[PDB]
Amino acid sequence: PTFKHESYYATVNELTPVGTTIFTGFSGDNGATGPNGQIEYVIQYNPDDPTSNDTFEIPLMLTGNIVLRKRLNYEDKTRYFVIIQANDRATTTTTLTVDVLDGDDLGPMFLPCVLDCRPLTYQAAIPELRTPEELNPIIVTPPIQAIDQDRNIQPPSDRPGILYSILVGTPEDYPRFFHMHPRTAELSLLEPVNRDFHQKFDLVIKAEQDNGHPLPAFAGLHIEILDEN
Ligand SMILES: [Ca+2]
Ligand SMILES: [Ca+2]
Ligand SMILES: [Ca+2]
Repeated sequence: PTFKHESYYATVNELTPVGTTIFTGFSGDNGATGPNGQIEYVIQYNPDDPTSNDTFEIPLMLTGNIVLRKRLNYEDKTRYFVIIQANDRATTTTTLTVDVLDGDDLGPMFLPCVLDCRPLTYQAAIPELRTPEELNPIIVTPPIQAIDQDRNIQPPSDRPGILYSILVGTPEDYPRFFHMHPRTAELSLLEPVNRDFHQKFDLVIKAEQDNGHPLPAFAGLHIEILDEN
């Protein structure tokens, strides 16, 4: 018997449940062969990839459909090589390469991340007794920014947006003075500040995915009110 292509390829999102049929590429005589309906397919141990035959399974020898037996993880292993035996009841093998696709199992992280990430506290300073027109937008060091820890969601159209907010802060009148744009994390002064009533603000900034699976990250934001001096 003789496989019809030199190689076969398949892709699988890591969120794919066990039980799912993940390859059907032998359908329509595309497997190994006048076809007789007597060629049966089996998965084999691969010295090069010992886990591969534990992870994939062929329930129906005649059909050759590969089903997923164990969960996958894009963040751990991204490529498998499955050896498929094809015997006639009247042997050859081929190699299926299964690539794992990145699924949405992680939320954002604030930048810069320095290894996981150390606690990040952003810095901003506000001169007292000046108008918002003079100061806006407030410069933050380093610039507030978060990215999805899922580094390779495909296509990009599937990628979630990121929403930024102020979860909490002290003193608690921060919302009088500060607004954060949900989509740009831009920070605006709303009113002038007098240092004799307000010296500093410690806020917790939140980044969440906008796709119903928030998985939020958090980061500090320390704002000093600078003395007119
Ligand atoms: Ca994963
Ligand atoms: Ca992922
Ligand atoms: Ca994600």
